[PDB]
Amino acid sequence: ASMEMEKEFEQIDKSGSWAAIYQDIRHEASDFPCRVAKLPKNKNRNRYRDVSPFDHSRIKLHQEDNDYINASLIKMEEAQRSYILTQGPLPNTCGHFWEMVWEQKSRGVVMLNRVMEKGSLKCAQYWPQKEEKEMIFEDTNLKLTLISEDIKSYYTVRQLELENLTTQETREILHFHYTTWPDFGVPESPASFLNFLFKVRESGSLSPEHGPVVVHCSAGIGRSGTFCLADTCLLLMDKRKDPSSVDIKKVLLEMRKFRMGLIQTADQLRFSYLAVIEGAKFIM
Ligand SMILES: O=C(O)C(=O)Nc1sc2c(c1C(=O)O)CCNC2
Ligand SMILES: [Cl-]
Ligand SMILES: [Cl-]
Ligand SMILES: [Cl-]
Ligand SMILES: [Cl-]
Repeated sequence: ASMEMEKEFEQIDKSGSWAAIYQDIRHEASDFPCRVAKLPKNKNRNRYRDVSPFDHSRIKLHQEDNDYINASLIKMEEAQRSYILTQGPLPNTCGHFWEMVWEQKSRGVVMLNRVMEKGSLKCAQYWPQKEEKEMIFEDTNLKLTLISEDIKSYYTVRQLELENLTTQETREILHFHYTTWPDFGVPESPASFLNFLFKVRESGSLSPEHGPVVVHCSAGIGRSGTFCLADTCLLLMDKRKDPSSVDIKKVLLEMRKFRMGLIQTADQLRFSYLAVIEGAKFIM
C-alpha cells in the first residue's frame, strides 16, 4: 500500500463486491449497550432513535442535572488520534453541544452536512450567521460570536469566539464546514475531500495539544465516519513501516467499537478507499 491497497481496490471493483464487503462489516460490528442514551429522560436529546452512543465511549457533560449528550469518543490507539463524533445538535441541545466543546477543550469543529437537506431539517442552526447577532446559551452559560468566515467554493472556514459567561474566559474555535457533501452520498472528488482534510490538519485542530476535534454530520456516523476513517487510515499508512498492512476494513471495525454505524453506504466505503489511496500518494 498504496500498491497493496490499490490492488485490493481493483479486485473488489472487478468482482463488484462493495455491497457484500460493506454488509460483512455491518454483521461483524460491535454491539455494546446504550442504556443511558435509551433512558426515558434522554428521548429528546437524540435526533434519530436508531443512532445512539455506546455507554462505554459516550461523552459525559459536567452538569449536575443530566450528563447526557449524543456523542462518542473515538480513541484510535495505534494511530494516536482521538475524535468526538456527535449528531447535528437539536434546537434543545445546542447549549449542550457547546458545553461539550468547552469542557473537552476542542479547538475545531468539523461539520459535514447542511442545516437543511432536501427540504428536511438535519441540524440546528447552532452557530451565528451574522457577527452582530451573537448567540447566548442560557442553560450552559455560554456566548458564541462569529468573528469572521473564509468562504471557499465547496467549504467554509469560520472563526468563532466561545465565551464562558461565568468567567468571561474566551476561546477561539475553528469551524470547518464542508458544504457540498450530500447525505448518504460522497464528496464530488477525492481531491476536494483531501484538500479539506489537509486544511483541518494544517490548522492544528487535530493536535494532541488540544482536546479531540468534534466531527458531526446529521447523525454523526455516515459522513462523519467516512471523514475519520480516511484520516486514521492515512495516519497508519504514514506511521507503519510496511504500510501495506493497513486493512481499511479492520480499521473501520476498530472504529465501530466506539460508535455504531460509522460509514452508512457501500459507496462511502468505496470512497474511503479512494481517498486513502490518493492521499497516501500525495503524502508519500
Ligand atoms: O448525516 C449523515 O451523514 C448520516 O449518517 N445521516 C444518517 S444516519 C441515519 C439516518 C441519517 C440522516 O441524516 O437521516 C437516519 C436514520 N438511520 C440512520
Ligand atoms: Cl448550512
Ligand atoms: Cl433540527
Ligand atoms: Cl490494519
Ligand atoms: Cl451500519
